[PDB]
Amino acid sequence: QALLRILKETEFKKIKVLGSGAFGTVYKGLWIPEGEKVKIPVAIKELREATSPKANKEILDEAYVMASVDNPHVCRLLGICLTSTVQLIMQLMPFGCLLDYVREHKDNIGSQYLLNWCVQIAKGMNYLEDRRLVHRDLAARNVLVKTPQHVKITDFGLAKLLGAEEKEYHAEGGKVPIKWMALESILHRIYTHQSDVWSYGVTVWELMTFGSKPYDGIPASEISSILEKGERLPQPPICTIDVYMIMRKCWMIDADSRPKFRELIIEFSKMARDPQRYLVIQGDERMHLPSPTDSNFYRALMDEEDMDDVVDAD
Amino acid sequence: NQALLRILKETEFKKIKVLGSGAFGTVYKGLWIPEGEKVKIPVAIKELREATSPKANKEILDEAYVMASVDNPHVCRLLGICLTSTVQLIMQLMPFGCLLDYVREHKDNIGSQYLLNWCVQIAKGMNYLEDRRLVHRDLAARNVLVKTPQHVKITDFGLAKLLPIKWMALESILHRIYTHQSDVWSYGVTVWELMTFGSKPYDGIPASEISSILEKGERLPQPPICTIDVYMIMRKCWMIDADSRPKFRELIIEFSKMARDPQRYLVIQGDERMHLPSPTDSNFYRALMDEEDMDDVVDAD
Ligand SMILES: *CCC(=O)Nc1ccc(OC)c(Nc2cc(-c3[nH]c(SC)nc3-c3ccc(F)cc3)ccn2)c1
Ligand SMILES: *CCC(=O)Nc1ccc(OC)c(Nc2cc(-c3[nH]c(SC)nc3-c3ccc(F)cc3)ccn2)c1
Ligand SMILES: [Cl-]
Ligand SMILES: [Cl-]
Repeated sequence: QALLRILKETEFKKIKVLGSGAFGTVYKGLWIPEGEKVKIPVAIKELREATSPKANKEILDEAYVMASVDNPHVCRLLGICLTSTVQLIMQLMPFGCLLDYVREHKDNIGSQYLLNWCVQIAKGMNYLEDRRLVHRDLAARNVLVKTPQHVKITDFGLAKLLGAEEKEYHAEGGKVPIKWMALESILHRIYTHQSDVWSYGVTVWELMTFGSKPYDGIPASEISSILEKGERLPQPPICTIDVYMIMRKCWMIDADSRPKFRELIIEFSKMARDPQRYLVIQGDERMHLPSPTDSNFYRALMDEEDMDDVVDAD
Repeated sequence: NQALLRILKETEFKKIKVLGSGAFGTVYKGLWIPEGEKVKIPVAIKELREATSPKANKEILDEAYVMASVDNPHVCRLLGICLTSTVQLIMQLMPFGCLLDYVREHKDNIGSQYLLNWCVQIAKGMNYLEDRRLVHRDLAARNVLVKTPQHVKITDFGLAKLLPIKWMALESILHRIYTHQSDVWSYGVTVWELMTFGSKPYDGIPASEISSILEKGERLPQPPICTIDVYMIMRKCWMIDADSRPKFRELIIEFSKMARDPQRYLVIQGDERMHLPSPTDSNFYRALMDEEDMDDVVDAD
């Protein structure tokens, strides 16, 4: 009901393009509330069009679901405007997406951050599973940085909302994240919590490689074949076997032998209490989590929502 | 807790726009840039007017630690300091500005629910300070900030004695004594500022004379939109006997009861349309701009 605000074009304006993806383009926007003199920064995503004649009531029905997620590590859909285009509004994250972030800070990112991000993504996915929601497009590009200490999963439900043609399954770099999908999703369009776990495995690989592209050079139309031959992403240079073993367990053919998200929370949290034993990174001692003074300052300005503490080295 | 006050360097922030001035200094909109990042985070900066020596900065710094230690949804927390030649204080930017200029700009477009809820929230904020045995000394409509129209916060705590006759209690004018009950006096003047949509108290009466007219029993007039039950509360805050003025705890309860029957205690033209936002609008505001936890506001019955 009340969790989702219906906007009109008169009360917001796209100000500047931030990025473009398969689901649409994201603009920095301004909400201009009824009868006020302020401009509030917002993020606006104008979606490309769904491959299905989507009734507005069922666009709104999906959006209410998206507006109902209440968890520190999943972004909640705040508003929608249904005109010629479908435009979604939510809180602007000035730090951008986690894939761009790890690429840009490749040389100054330590084990404590990498492992805590793992935990927080797993926490956000565990929430979705408890709500019986399947993301279908979990990836590092779909994790946003609210602060460097706080990441949140975005864009859930949009894969099932917009769908995709069958041509973009059998084609290179399109609207279907073939190289992030479990084999059963590629072959049969089967999407469960356990194939979200597969995508979580690929997401962790992106982070541990500081933003490498998975299976680069192998055409997307061939990924289904190499997966059935047993080929998987290689062990990132900074990962001990403990971390690589978890990754490979997520890419097992039999879905129900993959780990559960709740298990992944527990093991990545264990590893975050002694991060130097599980990731080998040069200069890792010259990189720490923020001090208490710095986290209190970050939170009071920009991140006031309830959140569990980051897992620190004992 | 020394970890509640960040010591800023000049290199990591910049003043962008002037937002206003005050008895204590000049207020800027600024941008904080964290080290190693490329983002620009808006902040409010207050630059004090007088320059200070190292010995004077030590007294300022320890007072700042107390300001940084206030934690309540209706009192603004001091977040940082930069000890230059001329001191600068940093807190979170309240984009809707100060309530004084807000009510002046929205004169005949503010419903009764907003006014009474602002009085509840201000009282809650002062009651927190009293509970911590902290005296504001400069409560006024210009020192209540608007985070959202539904959420206001007292600012500038502790600045007064660290470094407003027509807001002060008689005992403070005559003998420079400041107590929680003198804060209650200025609460009444603040409520008077709100109800007249930002009129100037005791207009055209020189500050040198306020002492003497108060002695003779002259008090600010009944605002036109106020029922006599609102005005009597205000009148109780301006009694010469400090301890028979209302207590901040009692004001929360009184205005909250009134906030549930808002149109019987304030009579406003066109009030049948200025209701506080639906749950939908209020959820939007909070997820977008105001994620801190705060008790619900008092809606009608
Ligand atoms: C990883 C790619 C990316 O999103 N980069 C990026 C660059 C600049 C930015 O502004 C500071 C942001 N902020 C941001 C983005 C989003 C968002 N990102 C995506 S990519 C799949 N999709 C969205 C989005 C926006 C609005 C909605 F209603 C739903 C989804 C969201 C908030 N802040 C990011
Ligand atoms: C009535 C005057 C006023 O404050 N106006 C105003 C106009 C625009 C604004 O943002 C768009 C804000 N936001 C704001 C103001 C302040 C602040 N006001 C004062 S008046 C004496 N003092 C402060 C302040 C700033 C920083 C500190 F560390 C302490 C006190 C604070 C936050 N947002 C206001
Ligand atoms: Cl996208
Ligand atoms: Cl001032």
